[PDB]
Amino acid sequence: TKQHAFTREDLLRCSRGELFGPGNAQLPAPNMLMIDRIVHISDVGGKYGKGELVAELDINPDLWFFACHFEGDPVMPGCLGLDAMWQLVGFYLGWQGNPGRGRALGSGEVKFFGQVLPTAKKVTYNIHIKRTINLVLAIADGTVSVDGREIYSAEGLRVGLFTSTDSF
Amino acid sequence: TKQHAFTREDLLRCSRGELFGPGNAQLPAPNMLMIDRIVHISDVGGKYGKGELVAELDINPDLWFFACHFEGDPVMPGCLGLDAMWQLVGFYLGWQGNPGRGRALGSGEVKFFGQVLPTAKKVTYNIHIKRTINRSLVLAIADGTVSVDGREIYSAEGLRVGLFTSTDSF
Ligand SMILES: CC(=O)NCCc1ccc(S(N)(=O)=O)cc1
Repeated sequence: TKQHAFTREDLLRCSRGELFGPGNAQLPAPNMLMIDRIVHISDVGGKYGKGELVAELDINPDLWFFACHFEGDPVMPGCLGLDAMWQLVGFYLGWQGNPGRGRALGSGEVKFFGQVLPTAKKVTYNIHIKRTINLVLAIADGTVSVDGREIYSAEGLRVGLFTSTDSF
Repeated sequence: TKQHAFTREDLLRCSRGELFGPGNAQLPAPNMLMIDRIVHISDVGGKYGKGELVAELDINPDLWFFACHFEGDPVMPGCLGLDAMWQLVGFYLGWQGNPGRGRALGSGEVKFFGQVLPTAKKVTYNIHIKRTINRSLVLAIADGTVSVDGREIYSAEGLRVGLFTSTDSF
């Protein structure tokens, strides 16, 4: 709960276990990492008064998922945009100083009503923390947007921290 | 609606547009493809009388996602297991002979209550078709489970996939 913005290099440090420390929350490394930068994170304000994350992924035509998904119909997988939102809620719990390794526990309603094409410039994630239950877990609502346009929503994103993940 | 099982080589042909034809449903190619084989597909019977899919992914410690998810703590991303279930509902709509390209529309409740480690042998997907809507838009609603080595680890209610003769809405 010191830094309120993180750079790509900060996020790669996190993926190595070197931001929050060994045994604590880690972002995935490439090619599962679906965030370039966290432009803002806070534990106050947001839609519910329990904090907010705003993060960005830069798009170019050469990103790996465009060639295989699908052949002659390139589109960013919806599952990876949803994953970015789980990734961010895990980051939030680690950023708050809780111990242990992140697992996605699932979500309420998810809706896809738009897409990320290879001609897009930038994906923005808006995450509104709804509740932290202190085993340690966060509930959040999120949206995925591409160059200003909302395309995906998730209600009741759930992520937990595990001080032993072997009971799972 | 002749063939009730598909090999990995059949799924790759699908990913090239060569199973259902150009402009119709497509599986992803590697490395977004999360299915090795469709063991069973049918459009009658099943939990709701609209058929079922059973499909498998072989697990080994070298699958790409274990190295980066996470360093020192390898676990199959839950989002890829969910994605396999959306890809299977898309496949079903194609296999029924509907035209157009597939897009996932989303899900009701998803629960992850176990995990796939790099020491596992096989992931199995069970998809129960609940409803197909054949109006202005071709749509399927389904329930799904992901299991690893016999144990149920994920559930999804109200998986929704559509076929688009033009995906220009999105
Ligand atoms: C096999 C088939 O028709 N697939 C199309 C359905 C389909 C499934 C998943 C996604 S995603 N990864 O963008 O969430 C898109 C389309």
